[PDB]
Amino acid sequence: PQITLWKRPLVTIRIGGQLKEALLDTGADDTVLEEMNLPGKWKPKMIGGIGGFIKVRQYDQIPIEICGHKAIGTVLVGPTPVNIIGRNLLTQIGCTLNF
Amino acid sequence: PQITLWKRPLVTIRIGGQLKEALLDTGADDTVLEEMNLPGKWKPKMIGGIGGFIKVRQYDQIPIEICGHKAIGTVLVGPTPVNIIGRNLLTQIGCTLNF
Ligand SMILES: CCC(=O)CCC(=O)N[C@@H](Cc1ccccc1)[C@H](O)CN(C[C@@H](C)CC)S(=O)(=O)c1ccc(OC)cc1
Repeated sequence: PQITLWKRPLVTIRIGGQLKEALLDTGADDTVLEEMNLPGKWKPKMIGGIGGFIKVRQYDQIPIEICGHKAIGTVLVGPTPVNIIGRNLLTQIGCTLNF
Repeated sequence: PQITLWKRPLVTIRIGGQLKEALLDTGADDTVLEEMNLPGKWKPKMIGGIGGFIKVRQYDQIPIEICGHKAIGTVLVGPTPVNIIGRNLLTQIGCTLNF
C-alpha cells in the first residue's frame, strides 16, 4: 500500500498468532514491542530513545506479518510507549519513503 | 525521490542560517529539533518516547526547507539527541510510506 501521514501509520501485525497494532516508525532502527510473552531464548539489551535508555529483551528470528507482508527478524520487548516497527523489519517488507 | 531504509533516513534541512541533518520520521507526530535559540514566542511542553519525557519549547509557524521542499509549521526545540522531522511537516513535502 501507499500510506500518507496525516494520521499515524498504525498497522495490524500478526506475531505468535496474536494481532496487535504497531506504528511504522522510520526513525526507529529497531522493532520494539510492549511487554508480551514470546517463545525461546532472549538476551538482555539496552536501547536509547528521546527520553533516555531502557532495558529490553532481544528475541531473534521472530516471524511477524506486517500488513500482510512477511518478516523474520529481531524483536525487542520492553517499556516502549507504543509498539513500533523499525527499519530492521521495514526493509524486509520493502518499505520506502517517497515524496 | 525514494529513500530506502537500509540506513537512517537523514536529510539536510534548513532553518534560518542553520543547516542540519534530520530524520524523516513517520513515528514522530511532531518535529523536534536540537537546542537552538530561535526568535519569537514559544510555549513549554513535554514529549515522551523511549526512556521517558523531555522538556521542549514549542514554536509555531517556523519555515523549514527539507531537501528543497518548502514547509512551515510547529517545531519543538529541546535536548533531543537527533533532529526529527515529524508528520506535521512530512505531509507538507508530500512524503508517503510505500511497500
Ligand atoms: C538509534 C536510536 C533509535 O533508533 C531509537 C528509536 C526511537 O526512539 N526513535 C524515535 C526518533 C529518535 C531517533 C533517535 C534518537 C531519539 C529519537 C521515534 O521515531 C519517534 N519517537 C516516538 C516513538 C517512540 C513513538 C512513541 S520520539 O520519542 O522521538 C517522538 C515522540 C513524540 C513526538 O512528537 C509529539 C516526536 C518524536
